[PDB]
Amino acid sequence: IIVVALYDYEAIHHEDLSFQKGDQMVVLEESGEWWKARSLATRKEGYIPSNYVARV
Amino acid sequence: IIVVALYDYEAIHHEDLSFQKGDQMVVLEESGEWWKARSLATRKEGYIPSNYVARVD
Amino acid sequence: IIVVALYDYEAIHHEDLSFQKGDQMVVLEESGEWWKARSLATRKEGYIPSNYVARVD
Amino acid sequence: IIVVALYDYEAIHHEDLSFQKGDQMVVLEESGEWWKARSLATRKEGYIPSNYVARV
Amino acid sequence: IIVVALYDYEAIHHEDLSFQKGDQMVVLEESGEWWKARSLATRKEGYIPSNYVARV
Amino acid sequence: IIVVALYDYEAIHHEDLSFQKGDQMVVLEESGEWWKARSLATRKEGYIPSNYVARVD
Repeated sequence: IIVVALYDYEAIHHEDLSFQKGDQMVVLEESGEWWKARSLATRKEGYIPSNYVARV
Repeated sequence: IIVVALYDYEAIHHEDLSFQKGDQMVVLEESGEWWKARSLATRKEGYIPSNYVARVD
Repeated sequence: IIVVALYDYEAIHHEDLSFQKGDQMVVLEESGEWWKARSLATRKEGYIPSNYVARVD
Repeated sequence: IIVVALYDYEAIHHEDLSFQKGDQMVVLEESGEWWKARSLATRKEGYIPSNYVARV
Repeated sequence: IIVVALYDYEAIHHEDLSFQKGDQMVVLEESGEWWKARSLATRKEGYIPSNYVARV
Repeated sequence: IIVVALYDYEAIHHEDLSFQKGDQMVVLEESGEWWKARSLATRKEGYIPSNYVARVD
């Protein structure tokens, strides 16, 4: 499942992923409130807050 | 009734309160995931993600 | 038993800890004006001035 | 996905979500007679009586 | 709860706190005519005459 | 309801009243962002920024 970022996000932790509004990412794991994902744009990966994204 | 910011937070919504790690604020309402607060650093008011702060003594 | 730093502190000795405002640490010993603690971020241990931190309550 | 409140509602339980007439809220879950919602006005969450709101 | 000083006060005992009109403090204990409090700016603790402050 | 000033304020317009932090004033109108108030100290009347004052409990 691919999701789109609704808002910009600054990585707080180290295992965190930095994305911007509009970015598309592939959800690798739906761990809980925090999901593992890979950016389709930058190619980098990490955890993202699930409340900042929407399922396409 | 005061909290200290554990991380930086830039307001996303319009009534959101921006704050920097270390900032002290007075909690106005403890309403779940979002709390209403008064900043002692900037003097502004707004909502804050409760998981970004720690209630202290 | 955890506290959060209210201000930045530069270690003046070898046995005490350096921390920045907003940092969280575990208090190992509450012995006087100086407390032994462990930074939750770096795991580092040392003494901290008790007046620079506030207990999470 | 969003509904507008037709009447004022006082929570009868601790999990309920109180609101006023006209308030807009996002419906999180449509579990029958009681729906889980997030208020756009107060940002709070809880269950609301589904016959008290209208879907837009 | 937090209070704000209505008037300037000069400490008389060794236990009471000195504060200025407008200062905000956190009430630690509401021990009658003399409440224990903590200045928010100086973090210093001590007793204050309750009739000199207004609870917000 | 009566309010207490959290910060100092200096009147820019001609209808709003200046007040020092600590000043008590009666809220005449809670007209949005700018409340109408009468100062219990200066006895004057005028508008005040609502975010500069706190409500008495």
